[PDB]
This record gives sequence, C-alpha cells and structure tokens, in this order.
Amino acid sequence: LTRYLPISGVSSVVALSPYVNKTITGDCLPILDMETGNIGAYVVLVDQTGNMATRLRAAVPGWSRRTLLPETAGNHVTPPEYNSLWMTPVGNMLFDQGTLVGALDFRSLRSRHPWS
Amino acid sequence: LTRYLPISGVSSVVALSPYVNKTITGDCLPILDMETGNIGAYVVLVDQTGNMATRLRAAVPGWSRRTLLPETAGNHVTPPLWMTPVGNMLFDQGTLVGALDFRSLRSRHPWS
Amino acid sequence: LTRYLPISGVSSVVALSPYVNKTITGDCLPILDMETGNIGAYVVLVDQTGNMATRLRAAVPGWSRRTLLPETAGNHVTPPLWMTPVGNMLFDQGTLVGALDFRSLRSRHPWS
Amino acid sequence: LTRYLPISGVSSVVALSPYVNKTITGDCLPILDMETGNIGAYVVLVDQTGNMATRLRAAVPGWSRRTLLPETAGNHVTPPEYNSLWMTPVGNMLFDQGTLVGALDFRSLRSRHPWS
Repeated sequence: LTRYLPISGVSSVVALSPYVNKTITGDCLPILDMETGNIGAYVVLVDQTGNMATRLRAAVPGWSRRTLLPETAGNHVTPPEYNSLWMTPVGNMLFDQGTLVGALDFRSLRSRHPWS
Repeated sequence: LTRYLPISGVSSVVALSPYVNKTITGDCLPILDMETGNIGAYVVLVDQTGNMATRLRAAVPGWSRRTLLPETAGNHVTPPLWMTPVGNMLFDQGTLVGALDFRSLRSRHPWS
Repeated sequence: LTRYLPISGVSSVVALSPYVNKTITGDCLPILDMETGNIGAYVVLVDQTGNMATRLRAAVPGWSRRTLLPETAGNHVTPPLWMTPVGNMLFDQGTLVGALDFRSLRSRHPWS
Repeated sequence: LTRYLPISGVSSVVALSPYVNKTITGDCLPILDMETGNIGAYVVLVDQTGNMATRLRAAVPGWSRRTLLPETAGNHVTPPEYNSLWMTPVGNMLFDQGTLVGALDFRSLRSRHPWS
C-alpha cells in the first residue's frame, strides 16, 4: 500500500516509496519548509521530458538553454495492465481521509531508475 | 520572479529555481506523471527533519530504520508566524509566485 | 464522459454534471478564487455525515452546535474498498475523468 | 483563523466559514463521498463568471446554452488592503501541517451573498 502526494501546478505525484542512500545527478529544485526555510529535499530532474520539465520551461524560459540533461533518460515504471480508480503508472487507487493510496507497493513494480 | 509548487499534505513548496548539473546523495522518491510511467524527476531527501521526511515517517514507519540521513543538514534559505522564508508570495493560478528571484537569496545547499 | 474535481483534505469529488435552476437549503461555504473577491459559487452542506461536514467539524468545532442539518439525507448516487461510486475513473490532467455520464446513474438528490 | 480547502483543477478554495441554514438558487454540482456515494453537499453556481464556471464550460459545452444564471450576480468578498503569504480575497495566509489557514475570520470581511 503506497501513498502519493499530489504536486500543485503539475499533474504529478511524489511516490512515498523510498530508495535509500542513492546518488543522482540532474537539475535541482529546492523544496523549502514554509515554517523554517530549512531545505530538506530537492526535486532532481534527470531528463527534459515530463510534467515537471514542462512546468519549469514555462516558469524558467532560460532553463532549456542552460541545462545539460537529455531529452530522455529512460527512467520509468511500467504501467499495470488494466470498476475502480486508476492511476496509469501504478494501477488501483483509493481515497483515505482525503489522502491517496494505491493497492500495490511501488518498489514491487517493474521500474528502471538512475541507480539501476 | 519565482514560481512555487506546493506539495500536498506538507508545509513545503518546490522553488522552480534550478541549479543545473549538480549531484546529491540522499533517499529518493520518484515523481510520477498521472498519464505515463516515464520518470523524469525524483525527490531526494537530504535531512531527516524536513517536512518531507516527517510526512514519510508517517506514511512509511520502516523508512526511519533503513535511512542513513542526518537529523539535519545546514541546507536552508534565509529571508531578508506569518513570514515566508523567501519574502512576499501570492497565490496565483494554482501555485505561488514570489516577489523575488530565489537565486538572489542567501541559501546554503549540498553543493554550497 | 464526466470530469471530477477532488477536494483537498477530504475523500470527496465534485461531479461536473450540472442540474440547472435548482433550489436547496443547507449550510453554505463560499468558494473563493485566488485572484478575486468575486464569489460565483458556494458549497451547500445538506447532511451532517458527508466528508465535507466531517472536515468542517474538525475545522470549526462550534459549527456542530449552530447547524440544523439532519444527520443524514438520502442523497446518494448508486453505482451499477477499491470500488468507485460511479464506476471507472482515471487520473488525468490534474483531475478525474470517468467512464460514464453521471446523469445516467441512479441518483437521489434534494429535488428528487 | 479560517481554513481553506483547495479544489483540484481550478484555482479556487472552499472557505471553511459556514453560513447556517441559508437557501440558494443556482446550478448544482453533486459532491460525492468516494467511500459511499452519499451526497452530503453540492457546489451551487450563482453566476456564470468565475473559475468554477470556466472549468464547467470546458467540461460541459452544453451548460452555457442550457443555464438560466446571470453572467454576474455581484456576490463577493472585498479583498483586504495589503513579507507574508497573500491570498487576494482574504489576505494573510500560512501553511499548517500542509493545511491552509488565514489570519482573519472570513465572516468578518465585507462580503455580499445571495442571502444578504
């Protein structure tokens, strides 16, 4: 049972399935705590396709010129084969206390990542 | 003029202010697009205190055993309660837009 | 093909399926646009059980004394756990889109 | 201290400031509980301008032809005169546990409503 946090302004979620102690290279967006300004996390873009990249191109016209990222890196999760609530990359979903949980554990899907 | 994407469930926002071609180590969470299995970006936790870390212990109690992240890193942004860490911000068009450019604030980062 | 807008903090969605020129009585919450003080729409609670009512007692403990709403009204939609009340739904483009047209489901409403 | 629920797909919030036992006429959108199908609330549009109306025009091309609502009804709250987090219709804001709270009580702003 995985939980997912929607991100405002983009049609994306943060999948609450951690991969511990990994190293990534990419283009970073700080995540700020509104109560402190402590930065405990970064969004790391690893390719130039996707919703984050689109939103960032609109938000930052200069980024597409300055970056060194591929159009595509081939990092992915394989969507499941299909009455329910479907999210394409992970399958079955339900609302719990307004929160979002999926039937499966994401780490158990077929997925390639930078560290793979 | 910077844009900010709030993350649901936590009191944190993504600053759409890129620092290009950097490398960080931490605990990674994929960002999924609702329409594809393509993954172009990941959240990387670098503290154990940020709101992302807290919301993850809530969602994932076992994560707190397997992680090797510090309680804290001195990653932070300093502004120049009802006060923003970046100064003035406005709700516009589903997101947050700030008065300033984020790069013009004093901020310590993993590569700083 | 109906669209659904999830409401944050509650397990409820707005069905973008209008029933025109109806009148209801209940407890009203303005819907604010982030860019103006114009109010074109209100949420009207008609039960005391729906998720909206619950989230409001949480936010507004005094509301539960002042309200005169029933515990329940037989307002409901019937489908034809991991099962949607309207059948198949998909996350697309920030919202939810369903297989069916909502008007084609069996639904009881205040004017029903 | 008022709390506000963002609505997905639109740049709007539900203001958690109840006006008890009022009667409205307008065009209704059911709000469904995902766990039951109980309908405990309706969105009631009272004019044809606003974010809900725009989203509904896109979602329902036939609605603009079938409705009997005004372009405008003049229901409103008066925005406050201006380092903080600003939401134009209600002023100062802060994030609390990811939730959204304003400094003021909405019922204490200058606002006209159908029942006024």
